Amino acid sequence: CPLMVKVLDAVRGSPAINVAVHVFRKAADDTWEPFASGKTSESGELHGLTTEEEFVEGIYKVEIDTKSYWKALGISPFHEHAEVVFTANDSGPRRYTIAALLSPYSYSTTAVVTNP
Amino acid sequence: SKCPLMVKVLDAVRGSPAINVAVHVFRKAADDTWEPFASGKTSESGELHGLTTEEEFVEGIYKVEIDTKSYWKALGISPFHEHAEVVFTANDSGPRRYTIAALLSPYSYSTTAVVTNP
Amino acid sequence: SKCPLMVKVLDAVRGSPAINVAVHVFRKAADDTWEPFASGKTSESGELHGLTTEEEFVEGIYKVEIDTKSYWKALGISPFHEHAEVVFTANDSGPRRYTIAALLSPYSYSTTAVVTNP
Amino acid sequence: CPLMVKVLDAVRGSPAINVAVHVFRKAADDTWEPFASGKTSESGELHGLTTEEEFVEGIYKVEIDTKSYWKALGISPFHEHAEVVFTANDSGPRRYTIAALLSPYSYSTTAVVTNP
Ligand SMILES: O=C(O)Cc1cc(I)c(Oc2cc(I)c(O)c(I)c2)c(I)c1
Ligand SMILES: O=C(O)Cc1cc(I)c(Oc2cc(I)c(O)c(I)c2)c(I)c1
Repeated sequence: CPLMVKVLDAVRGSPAINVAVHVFRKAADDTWEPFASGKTSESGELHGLTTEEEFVEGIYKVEIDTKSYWKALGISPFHEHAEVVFTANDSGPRRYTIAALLSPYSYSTTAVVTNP
Repeated sequence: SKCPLMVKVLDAVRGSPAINVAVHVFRKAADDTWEPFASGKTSESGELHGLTTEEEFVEGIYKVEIDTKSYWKALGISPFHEHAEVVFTANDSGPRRYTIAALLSPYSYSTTAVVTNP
Repeated sequence: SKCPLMVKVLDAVRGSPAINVAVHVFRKAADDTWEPFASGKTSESGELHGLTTEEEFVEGIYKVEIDTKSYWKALGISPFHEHAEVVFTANDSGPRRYTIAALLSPYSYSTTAVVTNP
Repeated sequence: CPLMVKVLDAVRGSPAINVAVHVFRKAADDTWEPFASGKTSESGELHGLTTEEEFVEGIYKVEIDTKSYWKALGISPFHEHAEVVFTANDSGPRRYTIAALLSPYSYSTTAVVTNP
C-alpha cells in the first residue's frame, strides 16, 4: 500500500469513521482526473486505494469530505472539505501516509513519507 | 478594520510570521469554476488585509490558496505540499469578520477560522 | 506594545477566540520549583496582555499554564486535558517579543510561539 | 496495551525516532511520582509502558522530551518539552493513545480514547 489516509476527530477523541475520501491526479491537459476513492473504516484508516504499478509520478489531490462528516453529527462546520495537494514519486517510488486531525473550525494535516 | 476577510500565516520552523507569501482568493462561479477574486502577499507581520470590502463580499463559496511551496524553496527547504487551500462558505447569517489562519511546516500545515462579528 | 510576553487562545469548535480563560505564568526558581510570576484571564479577543514588563522578564525558564478544563466544562463539554502547559526558555540573545498561541479542542490542543523583535 | 504514544516530525515528514518519554502519576501528597518511561521506536511509537493492572485511576502526566530530539538534529527549539496532563480511568478502564506532531516552534497533541 503506497497511499494511505488516517483521519481523527479532535472533538470526540476518536478515529473519524466513514469519512469519504476522493483522490485525483493532474492530467496532461492540466485538469483533475478521478484516481480513486473510499471511506475510512472503524479505525479511521483508508487503505487499498491503489497499487505501486498504477501510482505513477504526478501531482495528486486528496480530498477529505469533512463537511458531510460533521453534519451527520449535528454540527455545522466551516470548511467544505480538506484538500491535500502534492507531487508524488518524482524521485522514485515512495509510500505516503496522509494524516488529518479534524475539528469544526479547524484541521491540520501532515504527511509521512517512507522509502520502501 | 471593516475588512470582511483577513489572512494570517505563520512559520512553525522559525517561529515567526510567514512573510511575502503569495495568497490568491477565488469564488465559485455558476458554471462550477473558480474565478479570481483577490490576491496579495503577506506583510512583515504575516498578515494580508484589504482583500475585499463588505459590498463585494457576498454569500458564496470561496477558496483561499496559499503558495507555501515557493515560501519553503526560498528558504532552501524541500516542502511536501504544492500549496495550502481553504475552501469555505461565507454566510451573512453567521458573524461578519473572517480571519483565516495557517501555521506552516515543510510536511504539515494547520488552518483555523476565526469568525467574530463586531 | 512593549509587552514582552503575550498570550492568545482560540476555540476550534466554535471558531472564535477563547474568552475568560484563566492563564497562570510561572518561572523556574533556583531550588528547582515553580514560583508564581503573573496571571490573568483572556479578554473578548482571546488575548492576554500586560503580564509583565521588560525589566521583570529576565532570562530563565517559564511555564505558561492554561486552564482549558474549566473552559470546556463551562460549555457543557467533557475535555480530556487537565490543562495545557507551555514550558520554554527566554533568552535575550534571541528576539524580544514572545507570543504564545494555543488552539483548543476537547481532545486536542496545539500551540505555537511567535518570536519577533521590533 | 492501555497507554501508547505516537510522535511525528513535521519538518522531515517521518516518525520521530528515539524520543524520550517519561510518564508520571499524581501521588496522594499531590506530587509527581515516576510511573514509566521509554523511547519511541523506528515507527515513532512507544508501547509496553504499563499494564491494565497497574494503570489505575489517577491524574497522569506524559512528558515528551522534544528539546533533546531537535538539538540532536542541529536545531535550537523553543520548548523545553511537551506535556500532556489528563485524568485516566475515572469511569472504568480505557485505552489511551497520545499522539504528538512536532515542529521546532510548535507542537500539537491529540488523544484517542477507546473502550475495551
Ligand atoms: O496550530 C498550531 O499548532 C498552533 C496555532 C495556534 C493558533 I491561536 C493559530 O492561529 C492564530 C490566529 C491568530 I488571529 C494569530 O494572531 C495567531 I499569533 C495564531 C495557529 I494558524 C496555529
Ligand atoms: O495534530 C495534533 O493535534 C495531534 C496529532 C498527532 C498525530 I502523530 C497525528 O497523526 C497521526 C498519524 C498516525 I499513522 C496515527 O496512527 C495517529 I493515532 C495520529 C494527528 I492526525 C494529530
